[PDB]
Amino acid sequence: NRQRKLPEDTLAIMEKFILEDYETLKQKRMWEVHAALVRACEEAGVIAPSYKAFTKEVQRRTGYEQTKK
DNA sequence: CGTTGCGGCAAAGTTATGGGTAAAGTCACACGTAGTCACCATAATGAAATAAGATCACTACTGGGCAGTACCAGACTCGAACTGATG
Repeated sequence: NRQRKLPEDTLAIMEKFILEDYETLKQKRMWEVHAALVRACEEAGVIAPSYKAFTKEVQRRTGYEQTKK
């Protein structure tokens, strides 16, 4: 079952937050960025992904680009 | 007719994949990361020096005029004397 179980708006928001609040010149930890994402999701009325989902997708962005950013 | 092998049908069984939730791990807080030669071109004087220029001193060459001399008359001026009118 490769179908994504999260709603599309939840994806888009979490993509945006991983892009613009984690890979940034601050070296923020994953817990704080997840908390900010959850706060934004609760403002937007969408489903907030769990912390394990955040860590797993962050683990999908590893390599050169993230280490450089 | 009965038996036997074969094949369709539809649960049922097995892997796989992307989610959530408690719970075992993981690791930094322990004063500390910035810090230091090496590098060769450009401005930038200040000195070193210029290359020509400026003036002195001497040597030789060549224009060339001034104080003084001299004659041949022409012409005005006037001693000295002559001579005529006169009161």
